[PDB]
Amino acid sequence: TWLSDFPQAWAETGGMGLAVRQAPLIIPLKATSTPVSIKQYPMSQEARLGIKPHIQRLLDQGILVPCQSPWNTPLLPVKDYRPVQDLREVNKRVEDIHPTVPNPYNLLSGLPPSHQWYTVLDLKDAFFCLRLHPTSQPLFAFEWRDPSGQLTWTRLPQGFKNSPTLFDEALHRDLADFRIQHPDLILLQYVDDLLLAATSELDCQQGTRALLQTLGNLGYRASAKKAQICQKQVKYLGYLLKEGQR
DNA sequence: CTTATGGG
DNA sequence: CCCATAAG
Repeated sequence: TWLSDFPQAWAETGGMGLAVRQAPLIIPLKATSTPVSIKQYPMSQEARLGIKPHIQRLLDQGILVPCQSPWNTPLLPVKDYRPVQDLREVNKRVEDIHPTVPNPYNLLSGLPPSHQWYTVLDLKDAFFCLRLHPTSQPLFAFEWRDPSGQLTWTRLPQGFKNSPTLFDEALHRDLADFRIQHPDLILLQYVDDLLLAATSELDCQQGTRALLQTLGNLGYRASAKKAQICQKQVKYLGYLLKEGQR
């Protein structure tokens, strides 16, 4: 199977990712920023029990760690429960970066009619593959209690305004060589959503093999369940790609 | 939860 | 102004 041939590349069989070639990210603050500590709105037991197993998994994974920080932002008390951190006051204090992720419309414009064999992959827990420098970790702290202390992220967090752009730029750096090694393939990147396009089913199969091997080696993980491999018809970024249309 | 937005 | 809505 595509599964069995590339155990390392799939989130299902390769374990949590970690982009080993990428330096831990340092997040520069605006020139006048100082830490803000927003109190945690009391959370119901129902919400707390719902959130708890997720927090424990992240701690087990090393993705969350205990800390003491002058920064604090709230977790949503009503967030099936998944914890959602309100990072808006942190976002306001972080220096802006240029938005380099192309809009899907423009991204798709670089897909030639010559290449009508497609593979679509989405990377699982993409942001969590990027390490955060210890100096930047305290920025993202929140409170956690089991009826008290803070935890923070050791990886690029959800809800942080620059995560999509920083991830897209990091993956571009990591996939630069693949592009050079396969000049006859088309590779479109939209943060964690990838489209590989080839001239033939054969080229697409071989290209897809190489891309999975490369992604796996670099520490990224693709969803095997959602993968669309070597089809002439795929769903990518809300479009149906068919017969060179869309 | 809080808050930014804008139709009505 | 009010609010439904969306989003962190």
